[PDB]
Amino acid sequence: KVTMLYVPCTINQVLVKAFVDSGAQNSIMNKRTAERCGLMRLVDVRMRGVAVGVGRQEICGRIHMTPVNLAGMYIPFAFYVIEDQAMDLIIGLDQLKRHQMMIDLKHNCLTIDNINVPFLPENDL
Amino acid sequence: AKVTMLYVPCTINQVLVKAFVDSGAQNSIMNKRTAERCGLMRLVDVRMRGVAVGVGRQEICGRIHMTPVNLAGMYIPFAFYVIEDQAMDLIIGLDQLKRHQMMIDLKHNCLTIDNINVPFLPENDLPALA
Repeated sequence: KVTMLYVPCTINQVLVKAFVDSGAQNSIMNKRTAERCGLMRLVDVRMRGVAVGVGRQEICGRIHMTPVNLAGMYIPFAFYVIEDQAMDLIIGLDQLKRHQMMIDLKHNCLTIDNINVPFLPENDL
Repeated sequence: AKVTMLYVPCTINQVLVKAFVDSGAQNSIMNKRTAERCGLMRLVDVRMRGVAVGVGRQEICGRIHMTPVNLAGMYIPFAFYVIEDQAMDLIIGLDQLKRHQMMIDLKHNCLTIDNINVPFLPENDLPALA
């Protein structure tokens, strides 16, 4: 078995191990990490309360923009916040395309422009 | 906006198939219909039927330990599970993305393996290739 794709980044200087998933239409951060980072009233509540997706999972709202630090590179980031999502942050196919990112597995990093951000080892779950 | 999801075309035993490129999927998986369509049932080892390794309720028809897949004009050895009713013909997971040291280049919209880039299929190509 292989280690899934995780990358380290600070969000308002709060380190998050983001899970990079090219099979996700949307980028998403759970409420617990949204609480830890400090972004709980930047939310644009347009999908809360009666979330029309018929699940248990409630959508807190939508952070339109907050800066993310990938090894010194600062990027405008956008994503959804959900209450009972088990992972800190999802880097969706949206952000992966918008910032024209490259999932490199021969060199094993997420390459953005000239900034290579290695993937985390197995000892880091 | 909702972005196009990532698919590449390829062939297994002369037969044309489109493959979903999922960096969050730990396993490569092919539906029963496709392997039947590609003549791969005889290769399906049925010793591991009824197991589940994933998140979901996963119940496989078996595992294909090696089949040649012509991706990027190169013959590339794949291994994947076979599961009867899966919406998607073929999923390229993180096992094979890593096994063949692939590159998912969303700047120039292509899948790079060796010196060859397969461009991701355009949105209007997805729901017509079988």
